[PDB]
Amino acid sequence: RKFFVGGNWKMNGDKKSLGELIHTLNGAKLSADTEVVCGAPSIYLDFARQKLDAKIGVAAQNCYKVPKGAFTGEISPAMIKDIGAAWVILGHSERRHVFGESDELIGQKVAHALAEGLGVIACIGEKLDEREAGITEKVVFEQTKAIADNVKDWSKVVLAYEPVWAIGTGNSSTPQQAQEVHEKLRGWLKSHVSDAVAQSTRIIYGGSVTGGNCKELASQHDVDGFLVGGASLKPEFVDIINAKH
Amino acid sequence: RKFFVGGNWKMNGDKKSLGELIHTLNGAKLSADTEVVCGAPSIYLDFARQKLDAKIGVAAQNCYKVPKGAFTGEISPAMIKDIGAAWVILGHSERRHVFGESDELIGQKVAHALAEGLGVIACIGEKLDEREAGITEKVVFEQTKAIADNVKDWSKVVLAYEPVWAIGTGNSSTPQQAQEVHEKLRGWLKSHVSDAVAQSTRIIYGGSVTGGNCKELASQHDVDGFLVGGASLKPEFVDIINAKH
Repeated sequence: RKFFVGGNWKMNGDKKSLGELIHTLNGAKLSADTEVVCGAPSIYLDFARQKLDAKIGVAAQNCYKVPKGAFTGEISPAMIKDIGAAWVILGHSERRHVFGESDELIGQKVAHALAEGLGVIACIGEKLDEREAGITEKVVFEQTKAIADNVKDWSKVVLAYEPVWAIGTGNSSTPQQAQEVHEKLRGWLKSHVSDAVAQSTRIIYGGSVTGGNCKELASQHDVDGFLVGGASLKPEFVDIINAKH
Repeated sequence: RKFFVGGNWKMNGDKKSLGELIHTLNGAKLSADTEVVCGAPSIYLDFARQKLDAKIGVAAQNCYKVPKGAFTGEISPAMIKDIGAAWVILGHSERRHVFGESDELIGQKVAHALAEGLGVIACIGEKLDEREAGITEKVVFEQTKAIADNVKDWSKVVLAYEPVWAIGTGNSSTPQQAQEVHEKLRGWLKSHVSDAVAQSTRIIYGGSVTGGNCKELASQHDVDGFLVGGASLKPEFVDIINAKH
């Protein structure tokens, strides 16, 4: 399983600052066997794919579930590929919990994105109240199933476990905490899809990943890399790409 | 009051087909006294502004309510300006009724967009069940109020009345239905803002505007132009821009 690091830029940047960000990435010393993907704001996807080195992938931060139609403000996979990008992040915590995106809708987006030839970083995660009541597993299993029912081919899917309480808070999951969820998620894929899919599917951690904490998380058996928010806008994104070196 | 025609491309097009659409519009004989604005998908906003002639405006189809932050999938007015565009469509029917955007959220977006220096096309409109229950006035007044509460300066605001039952359905408002509402909306601006704002604010109609029905809609005293969806993608958008001549 190849180590995978996505950078979710979220709603940040302009052409100048993202140009500097990209320029630094392009000239940085990166471990050759990290698969790197940068999720840019939709308004800069075209710019980002033109400027970023071709061996670094580009992800839309969201999309809708048909190629075209009367959905003011939405973009489709067809548009994302037209721009040269090959990934989309779906089901991100902010889409679910600020913008009310349901499991059903996310599963539809996953099915469509994959049929259109995109790769998907599919995000799941529990809220603090769910963790404390002891349902972490039931919650991420329910979310993963709603994704898995819409995945016919896992080659181009990466699951992203991000506890909601870890996103942007400075409170990352402990290495042990992430490992136990990733292990359970991989056991879920083994039981519900196949053994081949469990052993080949990347499950990446996200939630306040930094240069200072990435090494210990990445040495965990079932953590396959990271989805990185805040630190993806910083030079230390490079150290996270190189978390195993 | 200057006649105003916006075209909302919605989730349609790629670089090739929009490049063709833009080329035709650029070359078309357009009435010089029509203010024209095209609402491009976010992924193509930069491309659209490069390609469209400067006398045609470019609108984002939606935006968020702060300049930056942890809002995966969103774009800000600062990003819209960075790309050279000066408008945004807010509170569109699809945002409200497909994507659950509330009056309070649209209001905060309106305040922020205007403070950042954008123009806003603020959309309102009742649903079929609301019209059929005799409640049209109450719904559009409530919607208009939530916009007005967040507008200090109306110079760069256009109000767009688009009853939801007319959007995309082929079932336009009649000239008389539309006039009855526009007239009430203008009277609302008169009583709750000022006479000056009532006589100077464009209130445009939208909902299945076509080449064949636009002239009779535009000659109504209080219809000041159009927000055009599906016909914005066709040659007849030219005829709608020329509705007064």
